[PDB]
Amino acid sequence: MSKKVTKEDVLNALKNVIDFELGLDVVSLGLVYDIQIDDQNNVKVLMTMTTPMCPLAGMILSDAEEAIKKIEGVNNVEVELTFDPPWTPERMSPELREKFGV
Repeated sequence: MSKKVTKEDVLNALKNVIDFELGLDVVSLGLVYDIQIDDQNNVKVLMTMTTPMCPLAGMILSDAEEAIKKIEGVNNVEVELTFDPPWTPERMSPELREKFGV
């Protein structure tokens, strides 16, 4: 547009970040619930993890945020961590439900 980031870009930016445990990106894992961007390019996301575990959780949070702040428009970054709801293991490719055993 001019200086107006969108959820479309935020997803496609996040497709870069791959969790060294899993070997897929967060859009592949389908994690991301909401994505809203204000007129002030406050990129806000309701992204969550699968589990409150991970192998290096904090680093993975910061890696998603890394891709998000690399959008060159992304003035501010309102990364919530909504851990309350049950994510969904079938969000991944169906090939990987076969692979992992879901």
